[PDB]
Amino acid sequence: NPLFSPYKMGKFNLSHRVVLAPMTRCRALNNIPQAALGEYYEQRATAGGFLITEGTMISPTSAGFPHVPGIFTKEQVREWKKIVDVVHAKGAVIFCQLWHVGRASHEVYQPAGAAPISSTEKPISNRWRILMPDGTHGIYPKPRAIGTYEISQVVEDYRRSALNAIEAGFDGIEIHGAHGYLIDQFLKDGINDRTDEYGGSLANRCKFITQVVQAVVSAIGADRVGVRVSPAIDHLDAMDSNPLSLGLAVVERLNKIQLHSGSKLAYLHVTQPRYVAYGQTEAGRLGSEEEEARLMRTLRNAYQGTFICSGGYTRELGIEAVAQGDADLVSYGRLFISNPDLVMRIKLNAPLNKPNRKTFYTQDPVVGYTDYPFLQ
Amino acid sequence: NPLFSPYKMGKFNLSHRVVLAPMTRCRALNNIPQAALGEYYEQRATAGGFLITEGTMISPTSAGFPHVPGIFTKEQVREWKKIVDVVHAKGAVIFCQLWHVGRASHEVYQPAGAAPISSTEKPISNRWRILMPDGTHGIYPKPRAIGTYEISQVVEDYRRSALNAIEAGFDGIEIHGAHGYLIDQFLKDGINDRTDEYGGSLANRCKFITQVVQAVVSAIGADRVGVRVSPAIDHLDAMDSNPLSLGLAVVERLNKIQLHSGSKLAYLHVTQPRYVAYGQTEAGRLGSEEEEARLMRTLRNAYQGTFICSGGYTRELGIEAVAQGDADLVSYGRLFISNPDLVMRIKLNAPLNKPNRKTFYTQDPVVGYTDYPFLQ
Ligand SMILES: Cc1cc2nc3c(=O)[nH]c(=O)nc-3n(C[C@H](O)[C@H](O)[C@H](O)COP(=O)(O)O)c2cc1C
Ligand SMILES: Cc1cc2nc3c(=O)[nH]c(=O)nc-3n(C[C@H](O)[C@H](O)[C@H](O)COP(=O)(O)O)c2cc1C
Repeated sequence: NPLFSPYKMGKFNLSHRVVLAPMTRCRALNNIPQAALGEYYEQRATAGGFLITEGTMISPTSAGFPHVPGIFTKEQVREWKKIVDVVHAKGAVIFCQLWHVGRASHEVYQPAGAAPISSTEKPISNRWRILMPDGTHGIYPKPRAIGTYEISQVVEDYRRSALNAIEAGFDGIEIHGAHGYLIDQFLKDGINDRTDEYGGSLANRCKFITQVVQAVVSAIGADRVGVRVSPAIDHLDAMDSNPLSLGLAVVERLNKIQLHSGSKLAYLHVTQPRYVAYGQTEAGRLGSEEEEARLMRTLRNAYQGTFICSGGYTRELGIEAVAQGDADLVSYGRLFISNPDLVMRIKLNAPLNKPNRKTFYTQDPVVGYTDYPFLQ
Repeated sequence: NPLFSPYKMGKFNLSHRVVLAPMTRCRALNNIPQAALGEYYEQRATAGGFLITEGTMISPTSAGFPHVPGIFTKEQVREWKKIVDVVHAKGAVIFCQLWHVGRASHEVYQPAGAAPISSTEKPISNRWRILMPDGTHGIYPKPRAIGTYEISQVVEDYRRSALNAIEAGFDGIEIHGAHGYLIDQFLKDGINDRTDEYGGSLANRCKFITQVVQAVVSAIGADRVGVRVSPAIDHLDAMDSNPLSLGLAVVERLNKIQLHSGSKLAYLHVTQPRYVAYGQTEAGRLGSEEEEARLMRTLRNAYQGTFICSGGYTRELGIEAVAQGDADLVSYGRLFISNPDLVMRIKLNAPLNKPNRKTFYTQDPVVGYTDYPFLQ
């Protein structure tokens, strides 16, 4: 089983290739990590296994979901340390994902009633909604296109949060640069309509992620930094005219940060598009799944380092990704929600619990969170 | 179950509201309807049920898929008659969809390797592919822009094909005016860059569809003519700057044809964009379809007659569409591919077979065509 062949990720001797993908679950009441998160991550931790935490706030204004943890206050750092300790007790490696949602926010998640920040003034279109604290779905407001001088302040929020993650004992951080959130709002030319130095050419649109990555690398070292992107994705109106061109520009700048830093990053983490659009048309799907495979393998061959693939993976698709050399590590999300011992189950090819979508984002510290059964 | 309320479509007393949507399947080898088509439509026919055939060529220049049937020769009429006879023997109503692909073709599909015809010289871009006869995907080429006299010849091709369909025994015809094919290449201001009386204003862009519909109405009668459009679907680079305005402008012209002809069309058939809610993303399952639903309801409210909705419909969505008054009839494509007895399965709320996209457009007369199983 290729998934259980060991993998060296930097200084990390991983015993298997099954990774816990970062997943928002909204159990961090009032944005402070809770003991429930400890039991949750403890359940999924394995000897030599890699975990990535839920997206975590870098500033008071950076959230777009309820009860997501932060790591911008000293109190949050203190509570994360307790979670990290129990994961390390089980011998696992754990990175904290740093998450700014940008224009994907709401007045209820904005402490000063300010408009959410972004590259653009364009709002998320009406077919997307936000989760409200009462469980209802809300409308995304109009964001504010931030000026040049404001870029550095947000970059600084990543740096201070990265230092805070290290203070809490995390083995590293992951930059959430995917899925139409703040960093992806600069990357994608379907969102980024700016005319200043952060807009226009591929090089200009890549400046924000480059400056974010360089700041956290200069703060905690390249070996403790992973980066997540999704060049091709249908999420929150993030589309690009040439996803392949965009992906290789990001890879080329990441490769260059490694060259000048003299150390590789922890990894590149890329979401599988899993294109299913225009399925009701005559020609909309012709050659789509072939374009998608080419996208991923082209990025993988170009990136000089560890490659993690994510999105719609199953036990069979994960085996084949590693077997064909398509990725070094495979992260699982939904199956890891409902199977605390997904790693063991994948080893044994056991039956897999089915996830209950209804409790993905509810606030109960147990129900839908820690009461999915182990193998008996 | 509102889908099994009877519906009166003109003279036709339909016993239920589940419609077979028109679907290209490429089993009509060398453009001649085959016996396999008779078995396929017979499997799906029900007493009082309405069927619409796959897109059918109106001329040697109208195809952009391999082995699609024509109805522009007498040999084709004779073979279609056998299929119509077995469908009528089961008590179903059947219309033949008349299809010209315009610029969505390739030299391999054109007489003497000629360029495809269109409103414009602009090609479909390389984000779309054409299916080639050998099963690979090819590149759409530059079309030739036709002038006023040749437009009138294409209109006559529609008229002659409509007469041929009646000669074969069809209950009527459907004009394929959707999905970025020839008529939509005149409708959509993202495609139509003409400056003559067929380009520019909404009125000019609607001239071609009005001419086509008027010509067939005057040949066989409005009661035997249905019209299909998709103002909000941008398949094959067919975008309009104001889809709802374009949709209402088309509806206006159809209402006017009906008043001047003194009788209603069989129906207006509209395919709507349908956005798959991705489960792998943070907010994919929080989406809203309200905006697309309001577009469809506004077109239906504006049109004086029978409305067929299509695009991503399920059992539950079809029930809701009829129950809320949003449509009179609901057409199903992909689920009708894999469920020959889809009508009965929806009536009983039975499980549905999954369709296999790999055999949507292959040539076998059985495999992936007639060997999907009935309820047992
Ligand atoms: C409930 C849920 C929450 C998620 N939260 C995040 C997140 O906070 N940050 C992130 O980068 N991806 C997030 N994702 C995407 C996952 O990390 C992962 O890419 C996806 O679940 C993998 O596909 P799979 O569920 O088929 O395994 C989330 C996915 C789900 C289903
Ligand atoms: C394989 C396939 C072939 C199709 N061929 C045609 C066609 O020839 N003419 C047409 O107007 N629409 C065609 N369509 C679109 C369907 O008529 C219909 O609008 C769509 O399939 C409905 O969505 P559903 O599959 O979710 O039911 C086709 C769709 C598919 C999947």
